[PDB]
Amino acid sequence: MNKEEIILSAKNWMHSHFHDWSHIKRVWKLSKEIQSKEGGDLFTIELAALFHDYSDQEATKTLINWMETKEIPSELIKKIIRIIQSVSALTIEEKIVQDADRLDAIGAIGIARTFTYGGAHNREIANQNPKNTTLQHFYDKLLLIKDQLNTETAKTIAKEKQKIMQDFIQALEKELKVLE
Amino acid sequence: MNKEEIILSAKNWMHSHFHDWSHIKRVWKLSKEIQSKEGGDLFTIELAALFHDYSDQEATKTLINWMETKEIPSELIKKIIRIIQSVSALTIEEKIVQDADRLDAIGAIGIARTFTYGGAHNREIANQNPKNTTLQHFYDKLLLIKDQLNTETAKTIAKEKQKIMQDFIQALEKELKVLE
Ligand SMILES: [Mg+2]
Ligand SMILES: [Mg+2]
Repeated sequence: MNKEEIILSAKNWMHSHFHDWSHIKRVWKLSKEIQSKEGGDLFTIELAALFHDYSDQEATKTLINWMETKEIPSELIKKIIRIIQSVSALTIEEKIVQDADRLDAIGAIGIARTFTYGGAHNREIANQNPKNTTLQHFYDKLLLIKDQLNTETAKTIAKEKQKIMQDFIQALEKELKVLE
Repeated sequence: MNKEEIILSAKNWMHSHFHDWSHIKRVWKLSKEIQSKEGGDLFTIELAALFHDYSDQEATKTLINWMETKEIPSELIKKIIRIIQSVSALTIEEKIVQDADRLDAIGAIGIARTFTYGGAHNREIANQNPKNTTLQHFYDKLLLIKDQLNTETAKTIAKEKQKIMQDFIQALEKELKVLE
C-alpha cells in the first residue's frame, strides 16, 4: 500500500462529499501539526482525521470497505475506526485527532462556527435576564475546552485562540449593555 | 403630552412585539448616549430609534396613529418618520439614529450578528479560493462602517469596536489556514 497515495485519495474523496470541507481539512492540518510534536502513527492519524466526520453504521462499513480495497492491513483499519469513535485508555493517536477536533471549536473559528450554528437553530445571541443563549455556551463549553485538551502541543496552539475568544467575550458583554 | 410617559409606552409596545428586541433597545441606548454629546431633540431621537425597526406602508400609518393618539404635534410625527426613513441634507437627529444603528452592526455585536445572519442564509464562513463569504462582508461593509459614521461621538464609541473586530479578523484568517 502506498500511504502518500491513499491519503491523497481519501482527501479527494471527502472533498467531493462536503461543518463543510473547510472544517475537515482544518482538523486534518491541525492533527498533522500536533503529531509533529506529540508523535504517533501519522498515517493512522491523517485518515482518522479525514474520516472523523463521515459517520452521520453503513457509513462505517463503507469506510472499512474503501480501506480494505486500499489494502490497508485490517489492523490499521481497526485503529483508524477506534480513533474516529473516541472523537465524534486513549492512545496518543486518539488524543491528537480528538485534540485537533476540539481545537477547531474554539478561537476565532469557534466564535464564527458557534454563532453560525446558533443562526440555524434560533439560539438568541445573549440574554442578561442565559439558559440557552449562545453567549452562555462560551461559559459552559467552549472556554472550558482549552483545558480539557489532552496534549501540551494542542494546549499551546490553543493559547492564541483562548485569548481572542476571551477578548471577544469581554468586548461582547461590554457593548451588549452599552457601557460609557 | 407627557414625553417621559410616551417614551415608556413606546418602549413597552415595541418590547411586546419582538434582529430581536435586544437590538432595538441597544440602538435606543446608543442613540441616547450619542445625543448627550452631539445634541438634538432627545424625544424626537428616542422614538425614531425605538420605531426605526417596525417598518417591515400600513405599519407607517400605524405608528402615525399611535403617535397622534398620544397627542404628539403633527410636526414631531413628521420629523420622527423622516428620521426612520434615513435609517432603514441630514438633521443631527437623523444622523444620531442612523449612527446608532450602524454602530450596532460592527464590533463584537457585529461579529455575532453577522455570523448569526450567515447561519440563516447558508453563507459560508470563508473561502480562500471570497465573493459571498461572510469573511468578505467584513472587508466590503462592516470594516468600512466605522468611517462612514457621521458623528465624532459615534466615531469614538466605534473605536473599541473597530478594534476587536480587526483583532478578530486577523485571528480568523490566521487560524483559518493553520499557520505555525
Ligand atoms: Mg469535526
Ligand atoms: Mg436596526
